[PDB]
Amino acid sequence: PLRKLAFADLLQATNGFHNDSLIGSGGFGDVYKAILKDGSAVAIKKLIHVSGQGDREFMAEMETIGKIKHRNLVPLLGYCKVGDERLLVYEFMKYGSLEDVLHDPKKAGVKLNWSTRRKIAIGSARGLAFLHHNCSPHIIHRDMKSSNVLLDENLEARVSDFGMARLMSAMDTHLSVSTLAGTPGYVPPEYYQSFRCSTKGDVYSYGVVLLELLTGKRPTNLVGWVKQHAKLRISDVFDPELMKEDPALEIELLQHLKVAVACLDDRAWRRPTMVQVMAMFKEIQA
Ligand SMILES: Nc1ncnc2c1ncn2[C@@H]1O[C@H](COP(=O)(O)OP(=O)(O)OP(=O)(O)O)[C@@H](O)[C@H]1O
Repeated sequence: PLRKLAFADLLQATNGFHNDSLIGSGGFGDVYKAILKDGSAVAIKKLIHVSGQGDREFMAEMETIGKIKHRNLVPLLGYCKVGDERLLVYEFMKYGSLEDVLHDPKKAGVKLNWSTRRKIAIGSARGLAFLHHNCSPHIIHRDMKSSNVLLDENLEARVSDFGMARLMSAMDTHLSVSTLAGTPGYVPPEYYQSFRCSTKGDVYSYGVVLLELLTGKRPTNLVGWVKQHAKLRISDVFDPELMKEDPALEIELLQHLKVAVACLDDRAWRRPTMVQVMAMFKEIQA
């Protein structure tokens, strides 16, 4: 069960929030790696801007990822809400974010061959499909991107960062919101025109991620550049390290590219659902 963690425990597990335990900061707050007094390896997120943008994000995760468990979603282990302080505690994912691995620090890190990236794309997709289909009310993530796909010890994908997620009734096609949420290079185009979000928006953003697995490049655009070279020579867009592995899987890559293109359609009604995406990934291996 989700644990209510005392603020002092988190203070001491991070050595008084010392810089040496900091592994990320900006916008939302801070993220620290720590070992809890019971031995648990965890990531502890310290939210800033409480009683406003910070407290809304806190409740967003509590009402979504804090209420569900799934093999392809980051497990939220605990929380701490003491006055002005807002903290959330997650199981520590060994290999960090997909963005860090994909754009390796000093060109060094874990090498991801196609078999592993394909596993990452299927796991990521199953995570979102659970949010869109199996959860009632459905969950719209609203900020899917490669920094929000974490990789555990087995290089399995686990979707993270529900600070902007929202609940939508199953008897609704969209959710009208107050603000525009998302990251440059991942926003669905219809989010710029309407204060509305949907599972088809998550599908768009998932498409960008699958493109990062296929091309190896950052979204900042990348979506349009692939769409332009898709009508020319689609052999000049995939990650060069994937073609070194085997040029015989270029046919398999193109089929995954078609899945990505369908997710990235400017029309939300034409995008697949994540359940269709999963089924499509399965037909490629059959
Ligand atoms: N459970 C976890 N296990 C291991 N590392 C984590 C975990 N959660 C977060 N991190 C690391 O902390 C950093 C911040 O994570 P978070 O998702 O809160 O930032 P973000 O909003 O995605 O940042 P940005 O999108 O600006 O890169 C990430 O780079 C990630 O690698």
